[PDB]
Amino acid sequence: SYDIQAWKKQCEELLNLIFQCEDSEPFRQPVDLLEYPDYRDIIDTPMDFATVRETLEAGNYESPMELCKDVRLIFSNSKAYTPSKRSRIYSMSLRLSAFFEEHISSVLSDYKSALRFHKRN
Ligand SMILES: COc1ccc(C)cc1NC(=O)N1CCN(C(=O)c2ccco2)CC1
Repeated sequence: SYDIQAWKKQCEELLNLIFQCEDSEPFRQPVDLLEYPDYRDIIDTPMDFATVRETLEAGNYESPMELCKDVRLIFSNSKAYTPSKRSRIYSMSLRLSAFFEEHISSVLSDYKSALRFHKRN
């Protein structure tokens, strides 16, 4: 299964499934500084799923590893900002992260396999 480009549509479909999850709603759009005015004191690099989708559609990811790094930043930002590991929004982040990791595993493996096949000779 050695298509070097297949990861892009596979990531588009996974982002579609994440946008259907009720657990994504806090992470769809960049955090609101008016409601969370200390947010940028704690978080150096904001990230959200609309930015990830736009970066993918613009043709500004070279690999699914780069996309996976930006999605993992959404989750590390939620863990760094939570005032409590028992909070609603952080709790939603941990369920969404498990879902994402379960689905992205084979996208990464297939891409890396396809690049090794390309370099086989
Ligand atoms: C309902 O969400 C929205 C609706 C509409 C907009 C425009 C933004 C948000 N996100 C938003 O306000 N967030 C709060 C701060 N975050 C955290 O990860 C976190 C951990 C513990 C408390 O917050 C990111 C998500």
